[PDB]
Amino acid sequence: HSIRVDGDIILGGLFPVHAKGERGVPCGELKKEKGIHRLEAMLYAIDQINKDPDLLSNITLGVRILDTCSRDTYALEQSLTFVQAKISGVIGAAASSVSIMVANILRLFKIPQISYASTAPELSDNTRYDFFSRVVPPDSYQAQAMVDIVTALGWNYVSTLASEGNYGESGVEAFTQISREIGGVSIAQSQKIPREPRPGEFEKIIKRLLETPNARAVIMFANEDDIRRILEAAKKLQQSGHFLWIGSDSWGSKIAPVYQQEEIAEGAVTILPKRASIDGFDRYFRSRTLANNRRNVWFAEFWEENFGCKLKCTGLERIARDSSYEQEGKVQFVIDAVYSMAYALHNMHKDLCPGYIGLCPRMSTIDGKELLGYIRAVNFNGSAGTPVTFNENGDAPGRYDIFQYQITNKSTEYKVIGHWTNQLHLKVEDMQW
Amino acid sequence: AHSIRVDGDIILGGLFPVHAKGERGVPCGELKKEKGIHRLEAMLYAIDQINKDPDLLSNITLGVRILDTCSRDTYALEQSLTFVQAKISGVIGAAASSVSIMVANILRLFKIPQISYASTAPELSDNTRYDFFSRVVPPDSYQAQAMVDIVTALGWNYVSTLASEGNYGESGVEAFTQISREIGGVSIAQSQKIPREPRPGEFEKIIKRLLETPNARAVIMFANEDDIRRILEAAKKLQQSGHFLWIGSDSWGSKIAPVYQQEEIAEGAVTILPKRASIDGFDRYFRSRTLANNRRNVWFAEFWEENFGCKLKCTGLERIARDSSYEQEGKVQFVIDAVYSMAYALHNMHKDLCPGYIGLCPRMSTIDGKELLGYIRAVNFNGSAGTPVTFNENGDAPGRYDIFQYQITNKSTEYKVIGHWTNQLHLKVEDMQWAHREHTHPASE
Ligand SMILES: *[C@@H]1O[C@H](CO)[C@@H](O)[C@H](O)[C@H]1NC(C)=O
Ligand SMILES: *[C@@H]1O[C@H](CO)[C@@H](O)[C@H](O)[C@H]1NC(C)=O
Ligand SMILES: N[C@@H](CCC(=O)O)C(=O)O
Ligand SMILES: N[C@@H](CCC(=O)O)C(=O)O
Repeated sequence: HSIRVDGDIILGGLFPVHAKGERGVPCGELKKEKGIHRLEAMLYAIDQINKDPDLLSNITLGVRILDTCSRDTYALEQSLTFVQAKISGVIGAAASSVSIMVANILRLFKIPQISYASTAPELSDNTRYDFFSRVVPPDSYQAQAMVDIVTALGWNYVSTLASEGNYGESGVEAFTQISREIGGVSIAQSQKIPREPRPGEFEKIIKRLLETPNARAVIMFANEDDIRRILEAAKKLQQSGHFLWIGSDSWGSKIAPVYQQEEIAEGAVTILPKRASIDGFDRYFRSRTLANNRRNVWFAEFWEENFGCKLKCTGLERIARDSSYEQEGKVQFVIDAVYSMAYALHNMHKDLCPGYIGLCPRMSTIDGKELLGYIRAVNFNGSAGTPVTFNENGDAPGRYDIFQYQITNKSTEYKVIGHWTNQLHLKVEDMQW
Repeated sequence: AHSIRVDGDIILGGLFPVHAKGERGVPCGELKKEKGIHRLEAMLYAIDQINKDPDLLSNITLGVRILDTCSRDTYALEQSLTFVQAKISGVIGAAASSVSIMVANILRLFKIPQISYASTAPELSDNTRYDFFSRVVPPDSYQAQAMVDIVTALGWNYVSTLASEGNYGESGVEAFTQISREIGGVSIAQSQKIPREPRPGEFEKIIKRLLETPNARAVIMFANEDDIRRILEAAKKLQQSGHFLWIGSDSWGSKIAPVYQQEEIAEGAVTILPKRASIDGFDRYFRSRTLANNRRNVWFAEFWEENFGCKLKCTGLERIARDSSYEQEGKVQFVIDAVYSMAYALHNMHKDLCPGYIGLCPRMSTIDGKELLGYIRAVNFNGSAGTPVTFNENGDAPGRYDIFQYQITNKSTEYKVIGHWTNQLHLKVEDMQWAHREHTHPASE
């Protein structure tokens, strides 16, 4: 029920391999992009570190990767395997509410944590989450970027849509706070999507948004699956062209919310932290087969869901050839989160074991508080050549790329229309409606 | 010693806010005389009365492991680890909702039933997130509805909301906001939040933010003891007596802590509290407590110094209610009834598992958490005040409240019972008194 890899130093991992189940079910449908891609990015990163002769010489990094199932309660059970009083550090989680609950226990046993996706402003508080760090910026900057985008387009009358939980509510709250302080932004209504929605709830939300027909723009902090079902309801009610979607990093440039629903999502403006597609991971992931990828205990489930068969399956399918494949947006952030942990251990080794290849007797047990100090201090170029750094709160700088979902003929893409680095740089020329 | 250990056949865990949260990061601060000591000592009292009894849990002694939460959920999580390893069969507490929630997260994994005496957050009713949680106090769903009715009855259709950072404050105000949005003509001017770790001058800044809507004089308040005190302190400092019309939740209740030495600024404040009565039995027990006989309570020496204003200066011959002012804390009844609920459930479980034996039989050697929870939800007994104690499917008490108003006659201050809320409002407007306005705020909106 987990991925175990032996090594000198063991790194913990938390990934949403499955979505949350319906009503009273813990785990649901497997996430191909948000789950497998990101999980496999950690294993790839560790493979690359272990291969290297310069970084952590004569030292093998081990793995303990667990499934969160998108639930914070389920992830809490899993996180108990990291503690008993050996896990030196933990990578994850993805969802903020999941990362918050895990951070609560990890700080008691002094285990450093680096997230690749969690953006909730609460997590930057060192009094509550001292052992938490992240390679993504807090939602404070993303909310401000949204207010700037809304201002630039002249949409002074907007509506907010949020998933229940920390990420959704805190994202919208920050947007509401900043818009109240500035002039020309007014909110028509706030809609909240429940954790366990009753049948027909998403259709009611669209109907509620249609109570204010002049509020066409909808700023939304909703999770991957919630956006899809919102767009699904809007498609059924023929609301194509009416709404003007503003999506957060949970939307980003993902394929999951827009698959088979391209027309309804046309013109949607989305935000995602600065990232690039990693070529090395693409070469690795495309060459994965049922035979060579036995480490991944969830890879057989992925195979069935990815190629649309049952182990019907020939067994000799190819990931990029037999099915459409594009690297998940936050794959870079996963790899950089692993390298952040690795460089910190490397810098700790350089001080505890001077001129000693391998782990010296002094570095038999890695001190958590000391390791946290090294993580917050690292400064290196990541998997894309971009610098990776942490501030006093363990945050990355507020740097984003602004996309827009555009169709030319029958080809779909998230085209870069701007970037936000303290100030908005929106290219109005490149936008399409 | 950092905890209260009392040995027995069946050990019951306890979580109490003996100390308040320290300033800016500091885990523990000032000792709570009423919220901490009164309630903690109420559990020890209840257990003494159960152990003495020949009919309830015959030939069986209830043990104790009581811990301090320091009003912090992070601190309480560290303490709650002592309850688990791979024996504690029941937990009483906590007080704060956010504290109870964080403890309930770990307790359900090791299947330990939990009964709270104070925690009122609506989220705790969910048997998906917190199936092993129960409470002898009603959820804030009812209290917020009660507050709406009071506001409707008084004609205050333009209100502001004030909340402490955390589950109790935020979701208490949210419940009030959601009801106001769905039905009625009650409008909300602004929603303010009190920071968990406030900087110097924060409470004066909050009062000044509330003045940014001068028409909204009425303030719905879901804040803890310490926050209410400092809010009223800032209002006195900024000379705002008569202006604000406070609507306080059970965290305000009929408590002395926020109004002590600040009687004038709190005049006219309307407060809510679940139905309760003062128990004479506990008063007789708590008054006769000395430094010599109460060695069980490891925090009693600290309480002594704080209660009489001396240093262990102290004669040693001081007496509770005689040398210092004393009144039983409002939620003492709920602590005792929470302990008795755990006792009656174990009694009812004993009756099915050991139908003949008097005392722990071989089948009662290990207490199953899932089994005990079923008995806790099924108990039906009259409590320490004669009031019936029941639990619904979600493990909640019915929504039954009393409404108070803080009134000053001449040289006497009290919380006068001005009404009650039991599914519907019964408010006596004739018995209400108001403070004189010293400062007026003109509006231009
Ligand atoms: C790696 O470690 C092993 C065992 O400690 C040792 O025998 C070997 O010489 C080391 N390799 C290098 C290149 O130092
Ligand atoms: C109480 O328990 C003890 C020890 O098991 C036993 O000897 C005694 O008889 C019991 N008392 C009664 C009244 O049954
Ligand atoms: N930024 C989101 C995570 C969304 C994702 O996994 O892309 C959160 O903090 O919950
Ligand atoms: N009702 C408050 C507890 C206040 C008290 O202890 O009086 C809460 O749920 O946090």
